[PDB]
Amino acid sequence: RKLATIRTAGEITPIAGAEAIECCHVDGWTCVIKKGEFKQGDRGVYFEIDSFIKEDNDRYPMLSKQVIDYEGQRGTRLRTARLRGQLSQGLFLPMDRFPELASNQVGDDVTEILGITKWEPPISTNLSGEILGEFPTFISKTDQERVQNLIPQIEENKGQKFEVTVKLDGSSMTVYRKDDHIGVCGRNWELRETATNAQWHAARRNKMIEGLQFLNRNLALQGAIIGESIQGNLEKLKGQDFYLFDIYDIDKAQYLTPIERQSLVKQLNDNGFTVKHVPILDDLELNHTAEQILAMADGPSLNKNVKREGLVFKRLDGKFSFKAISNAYLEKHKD
Ligand SMILES: Nc1ncnc2c1ncn2[C@@H]1O[C@H](COP(=O)(O)OP(=O)(O)OP(=O)(O)O)[C@@H](O)[C@H]1O
Ligand SMILES: [Mn+2]
Repeated sequence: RKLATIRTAGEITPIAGAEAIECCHVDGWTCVIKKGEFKQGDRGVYFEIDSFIKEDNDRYPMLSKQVIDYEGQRGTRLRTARLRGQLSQGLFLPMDRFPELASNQVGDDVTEILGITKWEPPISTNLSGEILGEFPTFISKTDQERVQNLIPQIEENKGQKFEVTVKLDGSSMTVYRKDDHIGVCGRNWELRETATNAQWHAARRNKMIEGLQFLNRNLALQGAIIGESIQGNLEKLKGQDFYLFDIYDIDKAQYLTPIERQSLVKQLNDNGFTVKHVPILDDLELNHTAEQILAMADGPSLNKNVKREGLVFKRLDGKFSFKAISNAYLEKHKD
């Protein structure tokens, strides 16, 4: 994930309350900047929310009063914030503050060169087992790009049609089969079945192991586990359950399209395998800007009386996929 990249200043607009600052559009994001830091069309380094930036008075003095400890080192975590009434996200700095990047090009990922890293909520301790092996290379990891970083693609996909589903807030979990072996994995490892492992227990109680055996194909069930003991259980659940959102065809190396997934989950439940699916909302004919898509992010969740974290969109061909995280949710939750 490109936590710090080189980007272009979009349109700049005043903020009436405090004229020492102004509102700057970096592609889909809005920043508060110092007035006269950028004119539109200038390049700079933009750090995304969740960046953790080590303490530097020369380079990041504007971060000096939100310094925290994190996993041993001292630095600043970027979150959604409301600065003098203006909702602002990330940090945009001009290039004359980065001499060692003087001849980098727009679009470059300078995460590693600046030592940026990602602040992460601590381990949910009921969800970490013993590791049989790494995540299998013949399976794609579950990762969604943010719509604020895709404005060119949204204009390209004008006219395309997308499946819209609720984005649950839980940890990712993969159950798969390759020919005589059925494995359970979290985000980055394949785990051994214990009387401990939350993922194995989710897999066994909805029987997706015999289900995958039954279906007799090299498929990867990918879902979020959510519920008790998981990210504050904002969905008011009893227990923990598996909610699917993608199926990776291992042999063809590509995800199932929505209707294929939809009919395969149907096939699974028909034969008595209790695989739940992330909530599907009605499909979308993309004719939108990033702002309008974000504007759909707020709304009812799996529990219809709680505000969802956001939405994810899947182009029906199955090859284009992005999320749009609710900013109201991000503001009503700082961790
Ligand atoms: N409806 C959904 N469709 C796809 N993924 C979903 C859905 N609901 C929840 N998820 C979760 O979304 C996550 C994948 O998105 P993402 O790549 O943003 O996660 P991340 O790598 O943990 O976060 P980030 O990279 O943005 O810091 C997975 O952890 C998966 O469990
Ligand atoms: Mn990711």
